[PDB]
Amino acid sequence: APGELTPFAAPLTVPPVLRPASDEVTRETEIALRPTWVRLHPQLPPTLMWGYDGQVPGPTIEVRRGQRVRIAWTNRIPKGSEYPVTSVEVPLGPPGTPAPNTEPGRGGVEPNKDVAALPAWSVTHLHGAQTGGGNDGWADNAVGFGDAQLSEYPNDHQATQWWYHDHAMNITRWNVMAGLYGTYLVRDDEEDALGLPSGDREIPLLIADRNLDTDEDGRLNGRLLHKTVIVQQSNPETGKPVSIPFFGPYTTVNGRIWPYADVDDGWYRLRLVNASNARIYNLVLIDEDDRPVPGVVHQIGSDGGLLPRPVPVDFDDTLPVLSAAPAERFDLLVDFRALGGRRLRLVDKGPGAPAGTPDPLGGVRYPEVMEFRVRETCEEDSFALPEVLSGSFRRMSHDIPHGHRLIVLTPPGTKGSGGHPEIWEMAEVEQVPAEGVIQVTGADGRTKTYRRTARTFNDGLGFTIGEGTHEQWTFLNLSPILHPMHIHLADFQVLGRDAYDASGFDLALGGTRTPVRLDPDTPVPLAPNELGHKDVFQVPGPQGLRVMGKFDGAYGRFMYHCHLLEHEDMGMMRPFVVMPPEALKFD
Amino acid sequence: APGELTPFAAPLTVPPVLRPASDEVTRETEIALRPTWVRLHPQLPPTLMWGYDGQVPGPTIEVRRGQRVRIAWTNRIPKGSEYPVTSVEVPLGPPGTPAPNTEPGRGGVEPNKDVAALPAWSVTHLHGAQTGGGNDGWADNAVGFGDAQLSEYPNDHQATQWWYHDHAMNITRWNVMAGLYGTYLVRDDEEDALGLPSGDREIPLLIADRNLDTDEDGRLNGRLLHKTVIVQQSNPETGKPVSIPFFGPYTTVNGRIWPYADVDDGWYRLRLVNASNARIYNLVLIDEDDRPVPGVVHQI
Ligand SMILES: [Cu+2]
Ligand SMILES: [Cu+2]
Ligand SMILES: [Cu+2]
Ligand SMILES: [Cu+2]
Repeated sequence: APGELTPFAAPLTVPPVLRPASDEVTRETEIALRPTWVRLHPQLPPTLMWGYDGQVPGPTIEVRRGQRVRIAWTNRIPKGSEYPVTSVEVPLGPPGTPAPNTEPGRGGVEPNKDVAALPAWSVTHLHGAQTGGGNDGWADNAVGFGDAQLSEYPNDHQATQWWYHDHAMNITRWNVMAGLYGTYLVRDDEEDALGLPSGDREIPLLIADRNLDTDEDGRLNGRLLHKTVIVQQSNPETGKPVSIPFFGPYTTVNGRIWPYADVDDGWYRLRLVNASNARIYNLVLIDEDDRPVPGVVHQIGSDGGLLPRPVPVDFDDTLPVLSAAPAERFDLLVDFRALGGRRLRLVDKGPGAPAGTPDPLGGVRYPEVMEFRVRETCEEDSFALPEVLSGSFRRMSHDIPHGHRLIVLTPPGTKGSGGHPEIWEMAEVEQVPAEGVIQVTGADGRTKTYRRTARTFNDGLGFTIGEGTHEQWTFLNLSPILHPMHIHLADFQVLGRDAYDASGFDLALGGTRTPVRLDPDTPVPLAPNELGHKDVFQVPGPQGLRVMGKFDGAYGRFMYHCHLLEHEDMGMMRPFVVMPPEALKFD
Repeated sequence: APGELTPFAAPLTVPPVLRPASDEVTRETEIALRPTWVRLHPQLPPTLMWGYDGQVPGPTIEVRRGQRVRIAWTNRIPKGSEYPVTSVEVPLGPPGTPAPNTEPGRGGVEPNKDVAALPAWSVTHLHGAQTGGGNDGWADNAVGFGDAQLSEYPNDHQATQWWYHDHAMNITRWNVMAGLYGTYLVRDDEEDALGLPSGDREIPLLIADRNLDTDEDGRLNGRLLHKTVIVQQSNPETGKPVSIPFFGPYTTVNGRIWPYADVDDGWYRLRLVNASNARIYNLVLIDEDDRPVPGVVHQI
């Protein structure tokens, strides 16, 4: 239409590669945060962003397992710099019409001045890294211009895809959107012996949705626009309006809106991460006629490394979409051998229309993510994918002695919560229907009682954990909304999912009237791609999720939280501490 | 058949060549034992092994008769390392059917926990070598992580093929299987004067049979499996069961199951050693119709 960007007008780029490992461990690699001008699209003007080394995404850091590395994340954004991200909250639109976050522009609403007034204040978190809390990017310890955050990463972890981004307390949703994100690949001998496509044929893909502001006649102007929609104008408990997380109509891949990539008719490896604030990409690979393309994509790794077996992603009805929530990583082989001279598209699928078809109304006005243009060669790729991938993979057993956490996730309108969803840490009991008490009727048909002991980031510490121990964490989502939960430090495995009836939960009370009931005639199968190592799993509701993990290889104070950046900036986050068992004896 | 490897799917490799002779005899060549992942077959995942210089087979050492050589066989396998070889003993199975050592997997049986607890404890024996007992790899004198066994080999012996391998007291059967073997060639003027095929045309072949573990659905998982068969469950004299030696279904040549080798229509020299625990290979050269080929092989 008039005023729309043409998809696939510009080629894909990849961030420059950084290899920081050296003989001299005391010689840090400075990674300087600097303002930079970014061409999102040939049809836009340049866009002001903040980049690690002036690049968006940041450089792709590459290391080998065991190579000890030191990085100085160094704020070089001058005092007085314009804040790259304009922020607005806008009214709801007419019902049954596309929400305003399906559109650019502010619709008359004034940029929020308090965001405009943000100085550069940043802390970098290497998401997925096994490293002590002093290295982790703790949210309060963001630094201003001239100052550094120093991180050691021992990198004593199997080959995987990590990624790094701003984590500044309360403002992570803006800082990350400004451009502070990048990926970080660890290599090892096990991965090497797989003989995976590499060099030219290994492509990091950092995808993120954006919105843009518009000029006064409605022309897009390239300015980053964090636009949310108000679902409650005035919250009964507080003064304040209440808004949903960020979703935008434009999809960026490696810092470009809707790029194309020229590839050969061979095997390729994609290191995919969703770096979006909140959007879940339900990805489908489709051909010129919008037909999903089976038998071509294979998932081979996940957050924490190689899967035990490759998972076919055939966009059939065993896995119709590859669902990628914020912060999740997918190690994908795609096999273009039979596809020379073809053009294929990765698209976000809307719930209300086929893959490839706009569904503005399902939150996907523009399906396009990126295009592959496959050149016919006369070459023969004999790459072999084995049926078992990793010989190192050992399945997590519930038989290993472990401790237990229950984390309840609550509906937004819950009592005492100011209209926001929350993390509630729960402790079991051994004054029935009361505030902060939740009963649960388990599978075995019996009922336990739990009390709420923390509801927000700054409540007193709940989880203190001996280094080297295993713990099973249950996330019990009592709401209809999906929270991609993330735990710093550790690798976990998914043990089980169960559906619940949660209509026993009284929002106005903030407790159960009648118990939350496991619902055993709704099986929730595990996704076929979540049986490896994960550190950020999706938790729909009403449901419960069982993960297990070894808290291993480092110490300190760490975070777990929701990875919708808006919910994270609004209290949906908790600390935990990992100490030597021997220091645990002193409390 | 479903779940079977395709023979001849990957090319033969040869260990890298090592040439330790030097003008300063007091400068040892360090040969460090390390964990390594090796791809036995394209249809398998990578396999955990222990290798001399991270190589399985270890490097082909080459020396001339009279070149005095000192080697520090140096344990660099980190403490806490997973032991690479899984050990089980399984019951007989029905008479007139293939023995269980004919099949991959453990069947029901538990990995032996004592073998799984082994730390890396190795001593290296140069099999063939004429050198004093101090150098020969006495079996009790295995070394743990961070230490070395030092060996002088005067190499005063006519040209031949020797081979080297772990010789650790009581655990040799697992250590060698873990990957600790390689070959060692001595050259001299007499063999040189025969002008034998050399370079590209001399190929060491270290053959060894192996067994592998399976997952629950019975897929091969690349994990080294030392699986022996119980022939007497309770020996009258001792508490304990008695099992036969190791035999396994897969043949590796230079660390690859059933490789192929591209050669020219010319004379080749093969330096063949059987590094198996126990299997005696009864070797036949056959053609595409399975006919044995006469007039082609000569042992020298
Ligand atoms: Cu993290
Ligand atoms: Cu449990
Ligand atoms: Cu959330
Ligand atoms: Cu001997």
